[PDB]
Parts: sequence; C-alpha cells; structure tokens
Amino acid sequence: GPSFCKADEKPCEYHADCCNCCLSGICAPSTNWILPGC
Repeated sequence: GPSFCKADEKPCEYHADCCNCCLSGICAPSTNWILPGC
C-alpha cells in the first residue's frame, strides 16, 4: 500500500535495504534528477 518496507529518513549505506533509494547515507524517495538512483 502507500508505505515503505524498511524505513525512511534512516541513514544506511546499501540502497538494497530500502524499496525507495538510500541516497547520500539516507533512506529517501527519488530525490534526484541527473544523478542515478539505485
């Protein structure tokens, strides 16, 4: 449903531990444009 799987705003290193994208050491949504996600 409208929810994540692991957690958001939590700092991590591998994007895998998050359905969205763990960018700059954080589990967040697709906050990017030219930079690739995961």
